[PDB]
Amino acid sequence: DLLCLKDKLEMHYFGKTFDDNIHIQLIYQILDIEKILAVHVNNIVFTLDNVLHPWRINLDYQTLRGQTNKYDRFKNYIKRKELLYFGEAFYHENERRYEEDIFAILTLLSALAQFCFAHVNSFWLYQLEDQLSDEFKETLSILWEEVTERIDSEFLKTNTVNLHILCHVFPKESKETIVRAYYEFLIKKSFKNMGFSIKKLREIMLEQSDLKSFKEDKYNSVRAKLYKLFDFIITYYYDHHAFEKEALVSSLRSSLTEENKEEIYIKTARTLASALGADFKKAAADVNAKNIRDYQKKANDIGNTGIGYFSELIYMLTLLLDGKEINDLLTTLINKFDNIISFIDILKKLNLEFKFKPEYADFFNMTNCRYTLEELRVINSIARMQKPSADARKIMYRDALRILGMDNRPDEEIDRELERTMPVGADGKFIKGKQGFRNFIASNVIESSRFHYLVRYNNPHKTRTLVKNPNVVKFVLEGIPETQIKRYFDVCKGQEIPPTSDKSAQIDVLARIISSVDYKIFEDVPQSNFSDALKKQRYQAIVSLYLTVMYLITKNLVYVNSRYVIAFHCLERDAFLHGVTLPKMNKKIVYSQLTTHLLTKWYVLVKNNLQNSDITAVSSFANIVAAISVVRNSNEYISGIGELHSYFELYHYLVQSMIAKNNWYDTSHQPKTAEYLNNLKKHHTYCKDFVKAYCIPFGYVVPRYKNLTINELFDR
Repeated sequence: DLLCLKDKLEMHYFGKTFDDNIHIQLIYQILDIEKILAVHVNNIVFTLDNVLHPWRINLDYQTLRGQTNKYDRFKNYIKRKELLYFGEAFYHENERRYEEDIFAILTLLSALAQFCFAHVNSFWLYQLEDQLSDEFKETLSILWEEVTERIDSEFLKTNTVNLHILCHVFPKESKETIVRAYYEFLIKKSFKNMGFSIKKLREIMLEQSDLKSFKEDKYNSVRAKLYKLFDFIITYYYDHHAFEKEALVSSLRSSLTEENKEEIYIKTARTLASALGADFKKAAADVNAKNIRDYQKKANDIGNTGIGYFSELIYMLTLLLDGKEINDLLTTLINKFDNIISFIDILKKLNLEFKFKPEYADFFNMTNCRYTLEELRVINSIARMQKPSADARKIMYRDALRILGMDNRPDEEIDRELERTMPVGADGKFIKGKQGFRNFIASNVIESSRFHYLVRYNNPHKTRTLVKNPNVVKFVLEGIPETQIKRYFDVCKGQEIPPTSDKSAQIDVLARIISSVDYKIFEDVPQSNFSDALKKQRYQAIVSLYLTVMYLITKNLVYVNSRYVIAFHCLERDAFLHGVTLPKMNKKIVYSQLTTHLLTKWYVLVKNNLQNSDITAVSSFANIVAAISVVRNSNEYISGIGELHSYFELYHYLVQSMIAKNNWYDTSHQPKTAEYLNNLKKHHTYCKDFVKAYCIPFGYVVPRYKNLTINELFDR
């Protein structure tokens, strides 16, 4: 390869040099898995560090139990009431988890964080069956036991139409079998692990008049429930014989050209049509409007087996995240494992070595990877509602009042305003006919995903400062497409301004309206006359727009920070293979040693830039990327930014301002940083030379440097 790291990686993963081009892709898939795990673990750790204002793995809970002074610091931390924001990770059925389970979850999180950012061995994740000690498997087992009882209870729904037909098709069979194979088909892909193309085979059978009588226009009413059911019968048919299917495998594997395969595919299909065409017709003739409605009325006319230890860790991680990041994580993992399966199959078919080193052998094999892939597919398909609990809603009300104005003042005044705004009366009841605000809050901010995101990632004390700089708000609104902006302007217009069709005028008016929003306006909302409905619609639009504007900024800054976290993780990984270590100087870590070691047009640029770097600046950059200090310290620097066009500029301006005020720069080694600081001061926007300088430890790969140092190439 160009990086000349093929040999090192193959020695590190297989044992010898390989003269082909199939193994490098496999090890790249492995590295991708590690990278995404590192990103998400970093995000989770920051979330925990932010929600609660404040770990040796080998500390069994019994050993730490005897210690007095050390243990008391953990008792009050676990006692904090803000742990309810994380839904089911710490609280179960309005009751706190036992101490030894929270200890297990926290210690596992710390161990994974230590493993990814690279005491634990380098092979911790790939062999957990022998390293995870006692009382730490029990926590994961209990978590999965809960979720598997829940999923077994709730599975028998949402498809109680075809299942009744499937049971009716096979009367001489146990009820488990009908449910089993049906469940084995759509949740976890048991259709994938065959060499045939049933979807292609379905079309070939449709070319025959035996079962093509269903191509009517009226058949368009039901499509998904039709094609899916034939696939179920076909895959059972191949499994039912296991000899004709085996013979078909041999016949297909012995084919000479594609013409023979097409003839074989045609010949196989025509046998199927004359075999069970009557069964297909009878199954397909039982579906209509009447049967679907009747079957749905009677939806009440086991699945727990246990999962691997690698996947239980994934579920524990899932317990501390939200829907979008859950989908991203699981999608990446599933794609990577599918690629690994395909590459192993290709390698085996070419008569080449496929065994790993003994350390990776117990995990990275065909059967284990297939099992992990199907279990990850199962983990993905759990319907999650993320409802805001029932006892956590008080804290959520307090924070919601904190965001819509009324920030940074003691809780006594909050209690006063809570009592005066929403009445209680006597005996802790609710005054009937005098509660129009509580329902509005509970329906628009308490039950909103953006509110949960802001609470988890931002301090509700100082969140209002994001929407006080006009340029930031204007850029954020400019991001939104035109139709939504027009709709919001139409709804949130008011009565004192004329209609306008220009995008810029709409952005200006919406920015003005968003600038001054407070809970005092919401103190007279209609309770339980189209004027009331219009006012309610306007208020809903305002409260949605406000939270959207904050949430977009927070999410995008987190995205950029993760993009840099990946680069540090890769640098740390590649520093080990080359045999070069990163030294220290005055307690400061020199991250520029790898690029200097590999160096000793692009050459001229890198050589010139290597003399234009401060070690203190690079170390502070590493700290900022690690702790996500941009999101935490965005309430002291966002009030002085001039003009924006992309989130890259905002991120780097914040970083440069933190470095400037915190005085994390050394003019003694070089007096040249002064010009960058002066430019930052007198233009109120980031200096491209400075970002080109402190991102120097990425010198050994040029495309990554270009992507992380040029604004136009960052998005593309």
